[PDB]
Amino acid sequence: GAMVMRLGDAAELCYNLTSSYLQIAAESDSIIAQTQRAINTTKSILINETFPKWSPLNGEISFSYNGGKDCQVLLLLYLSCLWEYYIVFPLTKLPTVFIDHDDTFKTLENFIEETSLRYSLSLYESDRDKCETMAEAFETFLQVFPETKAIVIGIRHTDPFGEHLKPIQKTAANWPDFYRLQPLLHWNLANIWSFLLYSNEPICELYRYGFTSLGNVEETLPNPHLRKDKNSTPLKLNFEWEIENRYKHNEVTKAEPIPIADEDLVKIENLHEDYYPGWYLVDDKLERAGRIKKK
Ligand SMILES: OC[C@H]1O[C@@H](O)[C@H](O)[C@@H](O)[C@@H]1O
Ligand SMILES: [Cl-]
Repeated sequence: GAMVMRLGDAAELCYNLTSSYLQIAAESDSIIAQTQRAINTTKSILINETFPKWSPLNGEISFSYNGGKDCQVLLLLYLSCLWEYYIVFPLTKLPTVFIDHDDTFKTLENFIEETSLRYSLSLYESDRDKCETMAEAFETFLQVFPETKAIVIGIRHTDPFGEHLKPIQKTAANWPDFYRLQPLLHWNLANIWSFLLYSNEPICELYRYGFTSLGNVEETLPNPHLRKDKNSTPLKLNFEWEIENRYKHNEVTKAEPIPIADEDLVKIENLHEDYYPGWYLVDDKLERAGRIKKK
């Protein structure tokens, strides 16, 4: 039982849940309203600024997907926009690129594979056993796919190296030559959680265990700001409505969380502490707080 959707069905599903999110009744000072505004900006970037210039069909656009929450939100919106642009289906699998590393969480590896099957992506993975820079990995990716003109990148202004980015932007001089398409820059952490929880799509289950940012296995811990302690003020949930009223699937689109990898549960159990899930954090400045101390 691996949930598989043909690409067209996946795109239609994402259009429907995104449209449904946009129809949520919310007050003007709410996280949900702000997320609706962020969705509309993302849609404009893709439908108005991107697709008229580069084809998402003929190989001109590839999607950089690393299984994390930002990439996942962006993929859902990208699929929604493919449906909206072309219908509102000419493609069997969507070209996707993952830069793999030897210190990636096993649960994240599993999730990338699961989601590649779920959304009928055509996954290319760089070689995790090659010692090389990201630019080098993409240079090899361009040699395999020389038709690529632009790459969709799930990154936010609050992320490291996010400050001086724009929605459409050529790569650095030491990269292969393509346009970076960066339609998620204006999203905040709270918007990410709101949309992702409402979508009722499977997400990387590490977030459920207190992780807020998935760095590498050696550095990354559950966020200490989410550690449960009788002597700390309990944390309040900002996404109760989204969870309780999350998008209802049909028979063609049913979903289930996949449990974390055994090796990751062992690492979590060894901490002898419990954490609120990642969506109890909404402060962007503390997103990467869960880290091993280094000099
Ligand atoms: O304007 C950005 C891009 O738009 C595309 O439709 C053109 O074919 C490219 O030559 C150009 O770089
Ligand atoms: Cl993350």
